[PDB]
Amino acid sequence: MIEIKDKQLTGLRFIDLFAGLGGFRLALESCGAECVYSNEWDKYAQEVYEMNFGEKPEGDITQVNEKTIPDHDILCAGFPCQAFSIQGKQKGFEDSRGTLFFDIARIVREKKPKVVFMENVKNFASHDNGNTLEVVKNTMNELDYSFHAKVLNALDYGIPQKRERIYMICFRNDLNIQNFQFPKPFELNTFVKDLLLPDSEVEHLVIDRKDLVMTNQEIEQTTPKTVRLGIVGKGGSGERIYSTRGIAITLSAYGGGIFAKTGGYLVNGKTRKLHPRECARVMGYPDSYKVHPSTSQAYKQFGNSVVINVLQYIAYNIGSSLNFKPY
DNA sequence: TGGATGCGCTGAC
DNA sequence: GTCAGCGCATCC
Ligand SMILES: Nc1ncnc2c1ncn2[C@@H]1O[C@H](CSCC[C@H](N)C(=O)O)[C@@H](O)[C@H]1O
Repeated sequence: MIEIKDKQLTGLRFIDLFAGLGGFRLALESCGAECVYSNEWDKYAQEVYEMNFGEKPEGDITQVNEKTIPDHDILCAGFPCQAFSIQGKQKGFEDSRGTLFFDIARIVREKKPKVVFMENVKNFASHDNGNTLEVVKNTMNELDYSFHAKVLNALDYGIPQKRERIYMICFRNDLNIQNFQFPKPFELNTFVKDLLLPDSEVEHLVIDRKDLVMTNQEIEQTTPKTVRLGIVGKGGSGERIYSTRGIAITLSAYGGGIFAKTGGYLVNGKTRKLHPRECARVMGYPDSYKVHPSTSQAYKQFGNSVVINVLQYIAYNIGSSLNFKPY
């Protein structure tokens, strides 16, 4: 993540729905916001959350009375995506996990915050012939909010990862916010290579598979793009190797394959998957962030998480707007 | 709501 | 035909 000298969100309270690792909290708190509530039902996620912010998130959002939720200015919710993901079976709102946005909606209807900051995968924007994005949109509008949604690739904001996600920013209409803009992209100057830990700390992650079929030659110059170099097995998910001279591929939560959840990489003549700390770094997390003691759980958490930096800029712009109160 | 991993197949070139 | 995906299925 980056530092924010002008705390645009000072004075604003927010809530961390579907908390996870607390990505939205890190991003918003870096702008001065104060977290007044967090909700997450996963045990292990609650542990690492607690481990980094003290409090333990409340459970099942569907069993919480919106009226219980403390008052706030911004609602942060990066709801589930398996049901909207391109690799999932896209059952959408017909997935027991695809209806969480309606819980978010019933919390907004009641707590009427100034802003609703949401995040879900890229395929969410075009899922079910863009009918899904529209529901989320028309729902928000019906709730008397403006709907600003765009798909942003982390690689365009300083993080070497091709993580495309839809960010939906909503302002309560009485605020008449008319100048919100998504961060403008910039040149990437960091790649997988710059975030790796010393070889001495990742030998265990080394994978020597007799069925490695190096499909391409390693690249000399860095690039703001994923560069596949080889394959293991049938080269499905978790069976692809990339150049550390490029950017990393999207981290996943339930990912399989031998290079499960992070993908494989060619590092100093050897092939291995990323280490939890490297997953943190590739997600914009500061090295001060305490990752979960269970590496499997930690991989699942970073795969489900968000790229802080991207959230930071969007957050800076949300406040930058809220603050424009000319006479 | 455990950990590991082989795989299907849809989406946007 | 290419290739990447906050995933899914099945095993211990
Ligand atoms: N009914 C429910 N109640 C509370 N949390 C839920 C939930 N259903 C799913 N979740 C949580 O929703 C999260 C979605 S992934 C979001 C992660 C978050 N942005 C962070 O930065 O990492 C998961 O951690 C999942 O356990």
